[PDB]
Amino acid sequence: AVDNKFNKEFSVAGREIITLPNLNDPQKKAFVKSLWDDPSQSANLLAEAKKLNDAQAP
Amino acid sequence: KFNKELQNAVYEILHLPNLNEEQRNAFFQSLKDDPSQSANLLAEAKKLNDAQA
Repeated sequence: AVDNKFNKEFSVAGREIITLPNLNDPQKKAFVKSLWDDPSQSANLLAEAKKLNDAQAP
Repeated sequence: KFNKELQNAVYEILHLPNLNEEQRNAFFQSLKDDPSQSANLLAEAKKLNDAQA
């Protein structure tokens, strides 16, 4: 049983999403829930959140 | 039955500024092992966060 340390990858990715200033509250919460459910996709999900954050810049 | 309490505790613990990543990892690992302690672990994380201001 390989343990990918996916929970620690969740905390690193979740911290990065919380610091994205242009996402709104439900957007951030949606990414966090997706990270928690499938932490194997932590890097893909952070990449999507950064794309969305950059697209919503003032 | 704790999907709201878990998601809330997870989201608030991520925001706590005074925690280190290892402490933050420990709470996440306990939440994944027993989500029924979401309120207790969140209260513990905030208390720990207040003591490390």
